[PDB]
Amino acid sequence: LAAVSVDCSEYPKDACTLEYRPLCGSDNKTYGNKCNFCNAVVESNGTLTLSHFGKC
Repeated sequence: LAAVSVDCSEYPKDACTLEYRPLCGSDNKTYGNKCNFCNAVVESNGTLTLSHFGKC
């Protein structure tokens, strides 16, 4: 059932990516890059999980 996830076990990071990669968290949280998402994960005590890739 779409069991994937991006690396976010090194945040918060003092940088970001220029590339564009839309993600969709389990909370229906759509992000632009794994950078923003990662920040969301760490921000969410690292409880936030990636539901899938690309815009929700």
